[PDB]
Amino acid sequence: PHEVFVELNELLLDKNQEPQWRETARWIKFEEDVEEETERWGKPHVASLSFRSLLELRRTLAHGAVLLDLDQQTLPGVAHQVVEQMVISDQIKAEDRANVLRALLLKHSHPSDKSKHELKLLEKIPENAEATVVLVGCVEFLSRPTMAFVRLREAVELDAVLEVPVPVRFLFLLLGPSSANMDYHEIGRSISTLMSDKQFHEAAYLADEREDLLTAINAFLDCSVVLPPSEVQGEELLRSVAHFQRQMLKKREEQGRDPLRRTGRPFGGLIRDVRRRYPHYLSDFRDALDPQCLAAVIFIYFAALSPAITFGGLLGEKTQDLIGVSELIMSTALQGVVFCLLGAQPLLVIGFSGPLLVFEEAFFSFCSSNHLEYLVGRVWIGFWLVFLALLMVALEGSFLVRFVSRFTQEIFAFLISLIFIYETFYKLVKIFQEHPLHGCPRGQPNTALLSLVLMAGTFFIAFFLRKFKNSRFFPGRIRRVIGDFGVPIAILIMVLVDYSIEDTYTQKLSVPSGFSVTAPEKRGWVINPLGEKSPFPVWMMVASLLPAILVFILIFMETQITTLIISKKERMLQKGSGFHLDLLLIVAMGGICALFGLPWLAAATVRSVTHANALTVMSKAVAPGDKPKIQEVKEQRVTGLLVALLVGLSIVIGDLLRQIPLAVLFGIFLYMGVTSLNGIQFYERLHLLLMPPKHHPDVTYVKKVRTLRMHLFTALQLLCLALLWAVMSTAASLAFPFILILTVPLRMVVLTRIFTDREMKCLDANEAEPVFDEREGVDEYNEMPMPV
Amino acid sequence: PHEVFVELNELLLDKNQEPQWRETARWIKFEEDVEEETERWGKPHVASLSFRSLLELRRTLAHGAVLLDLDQQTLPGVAHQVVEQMVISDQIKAEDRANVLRALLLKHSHPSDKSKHELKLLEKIPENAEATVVLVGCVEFLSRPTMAFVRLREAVELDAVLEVPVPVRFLFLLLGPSSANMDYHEIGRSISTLMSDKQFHEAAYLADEREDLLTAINAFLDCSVVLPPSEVQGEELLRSVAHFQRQMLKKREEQGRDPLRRTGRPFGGLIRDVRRRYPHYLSDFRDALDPQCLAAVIFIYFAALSPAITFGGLLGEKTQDLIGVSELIMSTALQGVVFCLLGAQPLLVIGFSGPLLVFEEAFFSFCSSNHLEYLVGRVWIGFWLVFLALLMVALEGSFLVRFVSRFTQEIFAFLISLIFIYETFYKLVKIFQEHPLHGCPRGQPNTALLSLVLMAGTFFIAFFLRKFKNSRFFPGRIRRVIGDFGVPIAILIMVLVDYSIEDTYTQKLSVPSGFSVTAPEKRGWVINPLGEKSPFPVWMMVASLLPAILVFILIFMETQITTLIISKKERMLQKGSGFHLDLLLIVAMGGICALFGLPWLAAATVRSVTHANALTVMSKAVAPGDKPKIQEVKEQRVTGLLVALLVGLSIVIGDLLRQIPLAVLFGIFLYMGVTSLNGIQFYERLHLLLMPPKHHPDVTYVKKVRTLRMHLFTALQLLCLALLWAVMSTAASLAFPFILILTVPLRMVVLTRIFTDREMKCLDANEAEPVFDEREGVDEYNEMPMPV
Ligand SMILES: CC(C)CCC[C@@H](C)[C@H]1CC[C@H]2[C@@H]3CC=C4C[C@@H](OC(=O)CCC(=O)O)CC[C@]4(C)[C@H]3CC[C@]12C
Ligand SMILES: CC(C)CCC[C@H](C)[C@H]1CC[C@H]2[C@@H]3CC=C4C[C@@H](OC(=O)CCC(=O)O)CC[C@]4(C)[C@H]3CC[C@]12C
Repeated sequence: PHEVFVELNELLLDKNQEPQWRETARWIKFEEDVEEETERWGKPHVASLSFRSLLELRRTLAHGAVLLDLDQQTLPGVAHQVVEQMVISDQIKAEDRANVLRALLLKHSHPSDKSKHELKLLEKIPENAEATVVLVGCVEFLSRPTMAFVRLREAVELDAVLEVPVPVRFLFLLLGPSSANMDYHEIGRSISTLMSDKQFHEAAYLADEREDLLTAINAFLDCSVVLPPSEVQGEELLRSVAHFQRQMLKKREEQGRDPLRRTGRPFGGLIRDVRRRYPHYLSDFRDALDPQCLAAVIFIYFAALSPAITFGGLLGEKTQDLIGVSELIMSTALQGVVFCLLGAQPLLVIGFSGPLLVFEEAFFSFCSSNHLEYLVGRVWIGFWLVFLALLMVALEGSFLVRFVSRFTQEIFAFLISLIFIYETFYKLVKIFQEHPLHGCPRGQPNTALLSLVLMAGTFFIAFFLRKFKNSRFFPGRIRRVIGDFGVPIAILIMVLVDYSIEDTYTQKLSVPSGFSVTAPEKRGWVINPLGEKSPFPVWMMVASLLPAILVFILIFMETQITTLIISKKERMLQKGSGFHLDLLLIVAMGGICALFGLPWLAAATVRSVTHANALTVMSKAVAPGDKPKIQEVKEQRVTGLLVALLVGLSIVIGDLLRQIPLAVLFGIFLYMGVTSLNGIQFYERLHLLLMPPKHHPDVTYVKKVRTLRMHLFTALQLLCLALLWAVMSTAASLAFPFILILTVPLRMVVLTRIFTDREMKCLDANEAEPVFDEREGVDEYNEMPMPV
Repeated sequence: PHEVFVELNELLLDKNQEPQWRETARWIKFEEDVEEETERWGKPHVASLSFRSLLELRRTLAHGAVLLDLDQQTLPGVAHQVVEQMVISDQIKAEDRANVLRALLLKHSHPSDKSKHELKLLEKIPENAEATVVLVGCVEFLSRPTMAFVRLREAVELDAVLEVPVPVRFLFLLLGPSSANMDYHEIGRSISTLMSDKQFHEAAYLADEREDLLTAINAFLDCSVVLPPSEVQGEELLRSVAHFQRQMLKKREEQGRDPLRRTGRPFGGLIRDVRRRYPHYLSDFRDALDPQCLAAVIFIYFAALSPAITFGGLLGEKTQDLIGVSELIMSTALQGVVFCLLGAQPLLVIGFSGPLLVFEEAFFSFCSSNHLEYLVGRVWIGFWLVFLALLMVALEGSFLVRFVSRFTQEIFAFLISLIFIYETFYKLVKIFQEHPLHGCPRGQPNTALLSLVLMAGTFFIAFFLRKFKNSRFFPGRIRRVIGDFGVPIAILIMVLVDYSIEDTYTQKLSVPSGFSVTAPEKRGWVINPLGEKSPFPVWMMVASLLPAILVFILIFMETQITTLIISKKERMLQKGSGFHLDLLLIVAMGGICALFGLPWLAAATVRSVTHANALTVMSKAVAPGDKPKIQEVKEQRVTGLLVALLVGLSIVIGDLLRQIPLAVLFGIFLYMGVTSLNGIQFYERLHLLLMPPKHHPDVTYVKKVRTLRMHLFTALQLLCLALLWAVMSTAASLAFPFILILTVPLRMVVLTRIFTDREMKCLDANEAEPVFDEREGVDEYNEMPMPV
């Protein structure tokens, strides 16, 4: 029951008319061929063998000779008995035992002639494999085609017939005249393909007579897919063959033969998730003495720093510099270090996200209308956030995440992706109104156009760099560690270009001097929970619970959707998850930090996935032509600590971060908003609405359902999204999480009556397939339908 | 020997337990299947049938019933004789003769209900094509599978068994118990696949016994491709299956068994070419009473007007407005009408090209350093151009274009594409030089940035519109009628945007009032050949012959390559073309027209291709899943006349063409320069220089030759091109056609010394395949490896 490595040699004349047995083909899992003109290995492909060759092979084995359990060690030894019983049993007479043996004892030459190629090829083969050599050639001095099949009792390594030092178990030799109308190369290919299949060598092991070999051939024949003699003209061999083979194999085989579990005990989830990860604590600070962690932490720093200033500049601009970029950087370091040192899932990198920014900008306007302080409302919301977190954990309410399906996960992403574009365009339109474009700090000549030029330049540089990265010019291993390295290059290029111009004016960032708040005139370091400049109304210390529920829903969804995808069965995450502990450590820490005037934090979905797949290592011992598979993921909690410490220390360069114009940030904002739309199964279903049915794709949600019903589903999704967007534009904009949570009952009740269970299974398919920066045009953005 | 259309019915129970023989599959050339859940036709695919079904079919054909040469015209009668010979031939014993007859005379239900679907289907089916039906079913009261095969003596329609009104010749029916472990649907598919092959029905027509049918099956089996029972990954089939199929077919087939010619008569080319096109003169003006021509005229007018102003603007700008856009517009119409009235190939759209502009630019600087006059030099060059034209045709030599291969046909295009980009970037640098970007005609504030914005916007709009046009959102018939329709929209958008902003200054086109020269202060309407202001030197009377030779080489190459490519064999261009009446007409007209201070004209190869493939109509009677083929090309000489007349009359819109900013023209210039690089074989070979060999494509010039050899070929091309670029930048810039005519012998001599005859058949591949706006990302720019 071993693995078989097959090699097909041939007897072809050299440049100096030397017989010189030469290697022709090599089978491990799929066939590889050698071209005569370029003498290099080709790409692997499925071995498509003819039928007359199979018929000829079955016919000629009737008169062949078999040597089962042969006790020799060397090729000269085995050849003597082979030719002896060859002559004994009819084929080739006694007047030929001088030249047939001459052909067997010859020199074998390979094209790639402790080395490099040999070591690589041996690595490709499984560790414990047996080898087989098939020798076919045309000989002029024979009469009829003769065959000999042998099986050595003990696996013995030969001298030079093979390509790598692997012992042989079978040897198949075929010699015959060229007068007979037979293709010997095709017969050799057919017998190699037969020997390279499981059910044939598994019977050759147990074979003891020609009858067993004939039965094995017959049983192999009645499992194949015969193609007609019709010329193929393109993609015809993609609809039938694969699905037909899979269906036939399934039919032949069929007829042939929980962390999210309620326990009824208060605070049981915390105990269950702390009794697993913490025992393996010393294994988290010692399994990171490898170069891959050092390589990763360099590029994770940029990926964690770029959103820190992009989301901080807008927050500082909108809130009149009440919460600027300094607080966002300082808040990430304090919570990140605590989460890395004390958390259960250290692969999560926490940071400010999109929906939190939208909620903050919606809440800021609500306080301004009612003439209330903004910092104290946040701290009073923060206190109620801890109570809900403790209540939810004690009752083990984290199992509700199973009820959030793909129907809700994409409307949210589409909304958050439209918000960014609207914000960017509105900001541009406003800049074009502050400074009119008339002739010869308002009323400046070249501020209206310079901002547009910078925004377009940074957006297009980032877009084209992203397009270039996902191409054939980058190897898979270098494409996986590099976590979207286009933004740090576009920002640097635009800053360098803007630095050269020293005559015009443009708005810059608001980084302060030293360790101090961005606006050391309106607030201090601690926020008084009773009132800073005027008493806080007593009636909103109990009425602030309502926004607390909405922000808790947002944080809970954003944190629990990410953790499910990170910890799957396809990814080799072995130690343990943190479903219950992570929520507590993320909601309590943010509620505490809300006192010192710092924003809340979330799971940082895309950054989390990039960090998750930047530490993985892929298997190297895989057969060529097969899809790559994951081997193991390095689990440690020292790279997150280093990233958090570097982000925190990145505040000491405030003399450099002050030179960044406030237009490159909006260009990056628009770029992220545009690129977040990839991977959601709503955008392409909307694209399909503008195509003829003949051009529709071959995805799983078009073949199994009718077109009109799919269009109806898309129309319902559009109606829900439009209703929610219309609600958001009003003065009750502080309610959209409630509408987002009022769409799960709409799917469990209303949407179940219209559609059949089959269409719900086909369309609402929350299954997902992991990506590892393979193929073309697929990156970490395609993994999750959740926005950035 | 006719075509056969077969359909596979299958007895499947209805909703209310009704037998209702139902249609399951339909073969014309490739199989089409009906989906069970959505009951709609799927995409065509190759019929990949199993092997056990074939074996069972061969086994059960041994004791079947063959009603050869039946003489009935109704289904009840043929069913009566079928059941009669079944009960006679020991298939149904004694008690089942009416229940079986009950199943045969039932109602057939097709999944498609003077109509629409069958009118559409009748076109795809060949004209004199016979039809046949195969009926299979899993019934209980048989106790043993029974078969009947018939051949009606005369083709007779059989009411509603078929979905289209086409007579039937055969009908194959199979009934058997479900307790037999036979997949009846698979057997029906297999028998349909055999019946759809030429060598099987061509032997069933003249068969006389079941032995002939068995022999036909056996001969069909020994032509197929057997696939092993191994899972496919999607790409493993493309490498093997098609090539193996082709080689096996070639082996089986083997086992089974000038307009360019000098005569010796002076002016013989004109005599030979007049007697072919002029007899078919009245048909030219009568084969144009079709609705295609209106859309052709309008879209070709839009596609031919844009190059007139784009090339006219730069020529007017950088020649001190000696010749501008008005002269270019008047020159195109004056010669276009003459060529469309007296020409031999009226599909050529003559107009100003790139290389002519480059040569004019180089020549203008040469006359500004020797203190000569630019206009009179041109007219003295023009006189020598006619003499060379008359000498080159009387001594017939319009055959050296066969010696201009693809080696020297791509350096030219890449050179032009680099020249365009360099020109645009130099213009941008200069326009920034005149207007500095400091704070608060020269020195204007907003001219430096507005020009950049206008240049970038139009280029990006055109690029993205071209990318969108070649997607799957557009059908194959609307994509051919419209040419490059992104420029006429980008120009309009960027003119409308600039029109609103009226607070600043920017350079605009210089269009004069009425029919007058663009500079009515330094030149008139007729150029004096002896001198306008100062006497012209006499030593330039004969020293002007060399530039005449150079421009003659340029014009000859540009016209002859286009003439060769258009008049191919794949394109069904009837009547005849002319290689001798075109060159003489074009060169003589240009030489005479240079007297009045107007530029020369060329073939305008991309416009010629767009004109050629906009009048073509593709056949509709083609089997689904096959490559489209050309029915005919409408040949007429009234659309070119209309286009030329419209272009000429477009001069009265001088009050609107004066509002176009000059930066949009440079944006379009850069767009054309960038987009002209598609299709040249040198560019992808340059791309391959920076890619690992494992990711190399499967094109014909990588498999058959080694990597280092193609790298050396590309290095030699780069060396020659760099030498030509270096010599083009000196004070002798008007000598690069000499460099090209020198590098032509270089290919032959050196590359046959070095690279051997085998590789100089795939590296220097002049084959080229026609494009008809099919596939994805392929347009008229890929057809022609020449500049715009
Ligand atoms: C790209 C976006 C921003 C454009 C605006 C939204 C559309 C995609 C909306 C516009 C009107 C909608 C349509 C209105 C009516 C219908 C009926 C729906 O089917 C039925 O109502 C009954 C048919 C059945 O049940 O099978 C088919 C979808 C469709 C075309 C809807 C699909 C979604 C549409 C096209
Ligand atoms: C726009 C850029 C890409 C221009 C420059 C392209 C590459 C930098 C060029 C520079 C010089 C070139 C090289 C010049 C000489 C050779 C010989 C070629 O070798 C042979 O094939 C000789 C041996 C043989 O007989 O096969 C090896 C490629 C190489 C290094 C060439 C590969 C391409 C190179 C490195």
